[PDB]
Amino acid sequence: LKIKLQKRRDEVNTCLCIGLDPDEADIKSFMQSEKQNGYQSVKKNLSNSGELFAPQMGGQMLLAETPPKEAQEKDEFFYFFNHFCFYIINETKEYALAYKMNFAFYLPYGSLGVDVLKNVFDYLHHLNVPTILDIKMNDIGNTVKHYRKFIFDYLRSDSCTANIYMGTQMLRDICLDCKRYYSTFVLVKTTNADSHIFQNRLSLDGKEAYVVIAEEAQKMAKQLHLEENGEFVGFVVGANCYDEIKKIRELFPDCYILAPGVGAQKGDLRKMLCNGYSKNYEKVLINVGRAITKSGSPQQAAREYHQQIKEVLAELQ
Amino acid sequence: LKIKLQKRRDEVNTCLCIGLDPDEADIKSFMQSEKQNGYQSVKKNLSNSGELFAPQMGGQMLLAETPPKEAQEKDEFFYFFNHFCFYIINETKEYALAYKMNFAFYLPYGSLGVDVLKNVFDYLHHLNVPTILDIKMNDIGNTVKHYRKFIFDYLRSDSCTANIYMGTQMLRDICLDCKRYYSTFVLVKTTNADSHIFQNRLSLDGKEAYVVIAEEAQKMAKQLHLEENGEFVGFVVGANCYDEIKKIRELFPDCYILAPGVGAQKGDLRKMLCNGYSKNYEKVLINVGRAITKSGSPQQAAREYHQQIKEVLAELQ
Ligand SMILES: O=c1cnn([C@@H]2O[C@H](COP(=O)(O)O)[C@@H](O)[C@H]2O)c(=O)[nH]1
Ligand SMILES: O=c1cnn([C@@H]2O[C@H](COP(=O)(O)O)[C@@H](O)[C@H]2O)c(=O)[nH]1
Repeated sequence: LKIKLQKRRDEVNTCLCIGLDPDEADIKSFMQSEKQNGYQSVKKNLSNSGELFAPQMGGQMLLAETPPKEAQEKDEFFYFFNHFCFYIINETKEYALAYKMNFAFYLPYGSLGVDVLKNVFDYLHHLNVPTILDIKMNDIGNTVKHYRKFIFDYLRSDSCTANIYMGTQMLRDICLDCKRYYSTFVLVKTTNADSHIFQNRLSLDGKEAYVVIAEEAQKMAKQLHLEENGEFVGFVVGANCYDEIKKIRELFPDCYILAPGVGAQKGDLRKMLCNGYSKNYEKVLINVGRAITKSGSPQQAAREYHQQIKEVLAELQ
Repeated sequence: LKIKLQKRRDEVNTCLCIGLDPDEADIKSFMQSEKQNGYQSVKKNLSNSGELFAPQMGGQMLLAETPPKEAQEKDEFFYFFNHFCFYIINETKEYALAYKMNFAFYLPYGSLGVDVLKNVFDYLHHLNVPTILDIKMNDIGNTVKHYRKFIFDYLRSDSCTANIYMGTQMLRDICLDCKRYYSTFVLVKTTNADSHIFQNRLSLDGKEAYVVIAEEAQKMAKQLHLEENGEFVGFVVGANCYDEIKKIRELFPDCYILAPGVGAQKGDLRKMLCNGYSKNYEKVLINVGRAITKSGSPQQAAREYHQQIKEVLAELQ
């Protein structure tokens, strides 16, 4: 993955991570405008998926000459969920270092949305774009092995997010199969208003909780020999957490940071990118979800963020 | 749920929570012995599900006169996964205050296992036995709303587990829809060997992290008015965490504790139940998974735990 991200970086010249978190309004509204416009976006998905992608879950109906009928409410919902996702990808992939799919959004409909999630990850695997499953997964080792099978065997994700409140020994079961190695990003500092209550107010020997968490995480990453095997344990540090992103880059010059919170949550892209800067700029993934997926034009949204990042990285070079 | 658990308690006279975490060996081995024995357990599932349960996901094939053929590898796997789960339930439900299903185990096979999970929760809803989804879910409010829809709308779970490293404001989006209220158990102290590294070594003003987490959690539970609305925020406290379970019961006399770690993980049932005792004994859910699901006789395993708990509660009365 370290090589995969470096190669991708040099190809798209950005650290923009597109967040794909489709909610019911997004899907319903996309269906609505596709019905009205004669399925323009669907037709683009069918031609522009190059060699062309064949969805494994309901591939025939998704690739069909005519969409499902409205009487088939479930099928219709599945059809437009998949094509909404495919559309966001095709519109934005030229500007994307990675995509991060938040698991929560693919669950409210039962198995239906997991088949969609499978199709999304498979398509991105087909395109070879770096992938993140945002799951903030955590449990005891034996249970975590089963999360690993879902994330890394079934979805074939490049990485996921993980919550290490339980301890770092958990990393041994998510990041290794002895022979296969996988990357994860651990929650360090989060974007929500009250994140300071445990992440900053708790401490050990003068060091804030988030620092203790980062330090113990890298101690374990080294014990696991991930980096010798092309993989890493990175850090989720909120785009509005300017002090913490600075601190984390200071203490761990070569770490990989995943930074959500720009756009919908009003994080200061320039302030955060300056604070968390690495010349190896795939080491700050700036995640933007709703500011792209809910915009009038996701392509232009993506392009705008691509340009702003380009401009800030020029300032910093 | 407080009333539901009290009523269930008086009916089964225990605080035993059965863990249903089926791994691939469990399913394969159950299929194997059902093929050999002429599908005895399946036949019991079909007669003893009372009025009889009709699975919503693949109900016809599950209720069928003859199982799927071996050529249909996926269908066959789904069939024996569901019937393994149904079998553990029918064998143990007389001894169970609740069942806790760990989400991880229903994921490695994609949508297939989520349909199974749906069938399990629906059957338990049909039987009206209290349910817990063990997911240790955590994210920002907007994302958490979608986890709530899965857990509480789709699965119709009575409760779930939650990880509040991010903060307690998250509880507002998992425990409330303003008008509907739901129960959750937050991770306080976990069973893994290295759980002390953050849960005990981090502190604020003399108080260990796990205590700060419990205190802030109940502050929020009160702000949310859950208990006036029949619901609660409980605590996950490991069965091997004797000191912490004592401390938590001391500080919060009326809290609900979910205590895994007895059986496979060798937690001291008597030591933990004594330390965490409430006369309202649904307030210590003693979870036992593998010690029941991997035993030669889950019915007898369950019965043994039921008796030990009965005996310890007599000591304590
Ligand atoms: O501290 C964090 C950690 N994770 N996320 C996740 O990153 C995404 C942000 O999306 P947005 O750009 O639509 O706000 C969502 O998937 C959210 O769950 C955050 O927003 N903040
Ligand atoms: O501190 C914790 C928290 N959760 N669990 C969960 O409780 C169950 C224990 O199952 P067992 O009885 O098979 O060990 C599993 O679902 C596991 O993920 C623990 O074991 N320990």
